[PDB]
Amino acid sequence: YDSIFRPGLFDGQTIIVTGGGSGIGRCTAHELAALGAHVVLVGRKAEKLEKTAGEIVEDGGSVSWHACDIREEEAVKTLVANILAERGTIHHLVNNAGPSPLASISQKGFETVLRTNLVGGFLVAREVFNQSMSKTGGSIVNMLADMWGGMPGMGHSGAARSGMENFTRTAAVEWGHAGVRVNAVAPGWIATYEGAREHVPLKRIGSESEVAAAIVFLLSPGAAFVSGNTIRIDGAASQ
Amino acid sequence: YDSIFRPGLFDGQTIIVTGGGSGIGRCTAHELAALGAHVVLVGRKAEKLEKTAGEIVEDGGSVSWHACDIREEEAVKTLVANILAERGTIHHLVNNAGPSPLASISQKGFETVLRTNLVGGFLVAREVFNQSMSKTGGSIVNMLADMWGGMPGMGHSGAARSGMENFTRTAAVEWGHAGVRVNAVAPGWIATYEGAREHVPLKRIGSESEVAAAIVFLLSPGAAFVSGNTIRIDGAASQ
Amino acid sequence: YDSIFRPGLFDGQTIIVTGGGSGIGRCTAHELAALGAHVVLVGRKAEKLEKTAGEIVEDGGSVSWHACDIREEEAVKTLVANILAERGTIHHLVNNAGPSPLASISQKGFETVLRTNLVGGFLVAREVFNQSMSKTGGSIVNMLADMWGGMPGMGHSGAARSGMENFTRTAAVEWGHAGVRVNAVAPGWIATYEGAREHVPLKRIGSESEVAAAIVFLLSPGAAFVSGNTIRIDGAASQ
Amino acid sequence: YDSIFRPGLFDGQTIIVTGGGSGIGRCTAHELAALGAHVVLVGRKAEKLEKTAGEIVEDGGSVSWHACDIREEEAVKTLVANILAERGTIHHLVNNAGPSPLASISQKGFETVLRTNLVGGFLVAREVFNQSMSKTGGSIVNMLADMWGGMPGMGHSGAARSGMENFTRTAAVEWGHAGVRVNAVAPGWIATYEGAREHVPLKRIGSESEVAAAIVFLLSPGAAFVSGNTIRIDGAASQ
Repeated sequence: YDSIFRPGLFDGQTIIVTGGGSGIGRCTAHELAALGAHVVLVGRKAEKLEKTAGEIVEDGGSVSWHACDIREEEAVKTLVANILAERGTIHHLVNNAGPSPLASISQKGFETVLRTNLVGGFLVAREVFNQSMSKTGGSIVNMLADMWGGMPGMGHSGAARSGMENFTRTAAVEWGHAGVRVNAVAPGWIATYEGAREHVPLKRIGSESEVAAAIVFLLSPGAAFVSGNTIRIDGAASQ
Repeated sequence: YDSIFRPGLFDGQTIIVTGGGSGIGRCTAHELAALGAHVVLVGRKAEKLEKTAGEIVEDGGSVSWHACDIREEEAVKTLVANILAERGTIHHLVNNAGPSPLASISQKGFETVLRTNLVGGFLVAREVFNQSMSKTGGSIVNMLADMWGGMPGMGHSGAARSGMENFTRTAAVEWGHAGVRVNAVAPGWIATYEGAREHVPLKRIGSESEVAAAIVFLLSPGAAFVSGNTIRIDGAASQ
Repeated sequence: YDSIFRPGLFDGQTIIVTGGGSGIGRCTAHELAALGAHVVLVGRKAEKLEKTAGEIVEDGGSVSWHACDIREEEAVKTLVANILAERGTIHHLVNNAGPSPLASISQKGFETVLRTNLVGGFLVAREVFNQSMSKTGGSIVNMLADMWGGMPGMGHSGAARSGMENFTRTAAVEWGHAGVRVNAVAPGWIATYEGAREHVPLKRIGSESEVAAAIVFLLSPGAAFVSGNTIRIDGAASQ
Repeated sequence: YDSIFRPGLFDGQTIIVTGGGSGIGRCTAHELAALGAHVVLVGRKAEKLEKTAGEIVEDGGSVSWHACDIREEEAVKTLVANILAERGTIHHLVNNAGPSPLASISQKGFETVLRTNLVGGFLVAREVFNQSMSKTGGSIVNMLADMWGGMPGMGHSGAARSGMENFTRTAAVEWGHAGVRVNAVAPGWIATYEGAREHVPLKRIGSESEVAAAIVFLLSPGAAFVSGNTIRIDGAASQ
């Protein structure tokens, strides 16, 4: 990985990446493993966790994976316990896991998205805090989205990610005493930096690497006084 | 009611007030009925809907009430249908219906609050739009809360009301073509205007009347170009 | 004036309206005078202050006017003194007074707009507070603009009005102990409520009356616990 | 400098750092020079530009300095011209340059702070864009402050930095077509990462290094799709 960060920046650290088997989660896992982290991939599909862990191992990285539906509280409790039994500590967590007009969204559709894009990340963060981070300090990055003026055509995802942005701030306040930082990233339209439509002022679509580098920055010692903060990665499309 | 608004401002209009049997909902219902509206009180408890409808009738107002759990989609669909069969049109909707450290909030606790403080209001607004307002225009006001920097000690309510603030914006955008305005109010600490702790710059607690007047303003013709907007009623405590 | 507010709502009150001789200032002055206020029009041009005061007098209202460049501190100090000598108290203040790519804005152009759209309103508010409102309580409404995601094509006005929005919050905090509320209105594109382009979700341009009613609401007893708050009047165009 | 970024990340690049002779500007200049940048220090005092350039040269870095009052437009025009004659290109710009109750702030006091904390940075950015960056692309980082809910006790600085935050967004939109990113950092209370009061949830004061790393991140290829974005560095104190 052609990272902007110095080699070995995350040597020896255990970092959970939910949704780690695909997309931005997979890109971020790869960059963190290239920087020396032991990445713990979490996701619903064991098959793409396996394949992405396969890539990371071939590329010389250190990785483990767990198949888990993080939308279920008992599963998350056991997941975090199983990770701690294997690793001893969790240094960081990346909550990466997660279209219709409002008039067409059903109660079940709205609630499924809340569980996927808000409740799941809340449960992983709560258990990571309760079981480990409340004792050690650490940092958490939540995946959001460009919902700042609402999210037309995706109102249920906007409400969920707005909820997750609020949780980010609340947790930054409530958990700061334990040395725990909680931040977020809000990518815009993601497919010219590649370490791995025209209503964008920069006039291009972003890359997975362009989201991962912001996530990695927020986990790094350089972000040690950054908490409660969302980095938008949208080419200024939200402005 | 000693309202700041002119008599008869809402003559002949049907206005749904969820959570209408108590607190801010009851205060707002009273002011709207004093201004000539036919207020339709909706709530889980028939007993306090009955008693508040009793007060409004004695005070010379026009009112109906329906006991309904608005957290259930089929019930809401029938509720709105039953209101339209009785009234013909719904001119406005007030979504008024709705403590623990984050570490202690369970999945069921978090999800119950999302359903109460986000999903319920979404369902009433969606059905009011789908069954009537999409054809006539109208306005909707959602109850929020002071969650702007998160809501420590009430993280689940903050995430829910942040979600409801996002829905307010999304619905203002998606439904504006139908002549539908969607706005919100975010009260701070509510118990010197009474038409019916010291970290507040105004150095007092707010009143129910001080929230109702903002809700009524947003339903009025004076707010005809106000949409997607949240009025904070918190004595500047959020600043 | 066909106001949504009850007759006599501002009986006996002295209200300063800067920029009161034209546009939104003139509309707001007319509505406040129709509600019984003694409106004090302030502006650079005596001729349009005279003509608007003429209209208000013919329409049966109470009004005085002062020609003053509020961008000059000594003039403002004497202005407020002269108003207090005539009226005894100032109950409310409406700061209403106030295109180029950024690359073309000169230092003098940028600074002229800061003085017009930020410094002037700061000086009037400061003197109104220092000379009277700090002793009596009262409320202030500042005119802003739709600058929430910046103000492309009008970057100097956006920076000025963002500065004025910040002042609104700071003053709400610093002056709340004196019973002084400080709020703002941010109109969007202003030319269906008329008490006196298609990237708008409501699909129309706003009216002067649709801004004035929000200003009047913020001065009213109904807004007694509203401070530090900006009402956007933009048809949801900012969302 | 013990930077989190890989050696040579800014090899061969010319980066202007206003206010570069002291504080956060000096810390950021040192980190960028340690990463291979040619840092151009700009400030009012030649003596502390000289001394900080002395440190950077001793530490093995590449640096030039110009004494300039950036609050004056003609001086800035010549400054940028002189830098381009020496360097050929400007790859990045760090606008780092920049207490009283509102009631006590005079027109001259308010205006001096606007010129220092808003106009100066606008002029440097405008000329850097007009003379060079509009042709090459590049990125700009503006120093702000924690003014999100106003800035009590520092109302003039809050209005100025809110104005500068607005300019950041406007410039990100207007200049994005040229490949120019414009971002900001908003430090909170700055004096546990040191690469070079108790109302903070993290329960400590931040360091200069903890601001510089965020600035450096925003200039880096990792931030290539980040524009119009402010990183708060305040230990979650603003939440």
